[PDB]
Amino acid sequence: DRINTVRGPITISEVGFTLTHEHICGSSAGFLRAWPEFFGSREALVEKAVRGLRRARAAGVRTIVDVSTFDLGRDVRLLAEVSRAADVHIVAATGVWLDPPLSIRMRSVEELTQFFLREIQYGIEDTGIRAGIIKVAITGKVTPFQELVLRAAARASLATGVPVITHTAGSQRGGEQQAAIFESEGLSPSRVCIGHSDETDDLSYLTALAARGYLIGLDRIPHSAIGLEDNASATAFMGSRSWQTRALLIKALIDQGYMKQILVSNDWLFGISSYVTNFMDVMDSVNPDGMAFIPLRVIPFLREKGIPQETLAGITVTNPARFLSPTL
Amino acid sequence: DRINTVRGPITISEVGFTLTHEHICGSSAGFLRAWPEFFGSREALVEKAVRGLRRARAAGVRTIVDVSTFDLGRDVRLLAEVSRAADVHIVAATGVWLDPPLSIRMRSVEELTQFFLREIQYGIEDTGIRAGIIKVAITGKVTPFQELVLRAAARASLATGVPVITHTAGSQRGGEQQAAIFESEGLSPSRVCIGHSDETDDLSYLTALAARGYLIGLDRIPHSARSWQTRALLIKALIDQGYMKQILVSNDWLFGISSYVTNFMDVMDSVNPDGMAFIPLRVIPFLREKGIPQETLAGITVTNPARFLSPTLRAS
Ligand SMILES: [Cl-]
Ligand SMILES: [Cl-]
Ligand SMILES: [Gd+3]
Repeated sequence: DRINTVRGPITISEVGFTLTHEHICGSSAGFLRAWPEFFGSREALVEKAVRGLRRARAAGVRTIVDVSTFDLGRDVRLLAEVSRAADVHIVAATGVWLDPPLSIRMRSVEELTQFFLREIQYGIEDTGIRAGIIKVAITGKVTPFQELVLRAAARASLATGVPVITHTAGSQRGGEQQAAIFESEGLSPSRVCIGHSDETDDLSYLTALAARGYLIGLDRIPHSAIGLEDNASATAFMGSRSWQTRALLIKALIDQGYMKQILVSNDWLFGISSYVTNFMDVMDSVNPDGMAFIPLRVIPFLREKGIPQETLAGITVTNPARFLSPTL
Repeated sequence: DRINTVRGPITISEVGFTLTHEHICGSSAGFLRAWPEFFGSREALVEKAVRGLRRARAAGVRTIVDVSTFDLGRDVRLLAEVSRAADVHIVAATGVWLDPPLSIRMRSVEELTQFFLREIQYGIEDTGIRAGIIKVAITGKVTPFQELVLRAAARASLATGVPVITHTAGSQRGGEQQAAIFESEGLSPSRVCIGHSDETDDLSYLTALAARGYLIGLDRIPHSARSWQTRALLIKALIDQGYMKQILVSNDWLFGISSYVTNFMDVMDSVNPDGMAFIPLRVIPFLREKGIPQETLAGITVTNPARFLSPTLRAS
């Protein structure tokens, strides 16, 4: 019914303009607590995230989905502190990303299902903060362990109504292999977002998934290493396609009649330790607008290309609310 | 020169009989906090650890070294609670084991040095508990990343005087690889224990390391599950070569484990019900029956660990 946030449950009407694929910090389990000075200090990270989220709020953002899992270093007390000080809703996540420690990757599908249910139904750690989404990541061809994760995600979603968001690393696609596993578990496509789908220009691929009822996450819009060709780490992380090319996939799916299947986001963050040192400075140099990039740059761009305001409000308000509202 | 424990600094005279390579829990960073029910509950893990440490204390143990690193799920607040309840000193560790997350394995040698120094000089997380040892694990062939870890460990040891303990996973030898890297950095062998050394029968290899000044960690004795007596006889063999001062003995035990198959703890407990008391209850009497004097046993279990753990920036 209602949606669980790091400040507690909110009604669908309170969700508002939502960014569906974000993070406060991209890290590893326990790392922010063990080496906060990697980020300058915990206090500096909080300050930067609060300033950044307040800017996004000024630009109209009301809710973000922090898809950070246990193994991406999710620190729900950090999310709570930042959500409260920025006065922006944050939905927390369960699931498994691409760096599970042994205590996770040795677990069975039944064990993973119980872990996800604990975080959704009881709370994360000892905080009582409950997850409102399940995040899964796969590599190219689904590994045996990643199939266990996808199946446990489907089983937790069916038990709680909470949605699933995915992405594929190092491959421009992946959604068709994921969708096959999800449907083999009886999961409705309307509970699944195929994330980072703006990494490809394969419109046939995107349209076919949308036509099955999947949500299409065009959610890395500002990521572009154009101009940073001499930084190989930036190219591998952000790609060589312009943000306008990513944004025009939004227009293309609208033009095909699938406005209701689109979710949009920046895939931003305010600190990152899981990649090369000081990569946050590289991303900040490419997109000083941070999480405000979507409302400030992409929305007017799509308006200039003729998309009605009503259609954009449906994509940024109505679709995420339908997605996040628990449904089974 | 005092030794840092999870309850603060203690003097050498308080260290007593020490188990130099142990764990309370073998896990992953953040896992005990995120899924305590995997262990039944946090309270159940505490109660089991306290009973196990009280049993070891009644067999004479006064200090354990918990060599669990960040990536093995070290929870220093758990260690502190168990140490207080059982009245057994616990020395905590920094370093890197075999499962570093991206935030660790993307780091440079200079960054890893700073991380170890933070945990030794300032404290672990926000607790003020300082590490008293650096643990490094490697695999058969040292990987490029493992070499960075070994060099960072040497640099942190040289800056603080705390010792380093290492082992090689998947090869009965391998100490030569670490020794060459450590010496290239200027680290004294007297600051280094080559652990899991009871996993080889090649006594010539252990003797050659002992002759270079390394400490020999005969610390997986009950993991035979090869008999434990044959492993324990390596202790007598090294004594008879004249290297009693270079021997450290332990169990490499723990009271919960999540980093392998589910219920592996039950397998472990079935083969060694003595837990951490295996060394004092089985190995020490066995060596005494084989004619090792009391004074030599006390040297190995009291004098050697205190010499090893006492921060020493300059070797004799
Ligand atoms: Cl992610
Ligand atoms: Cl270890
Ligand atoms: Gd061990």
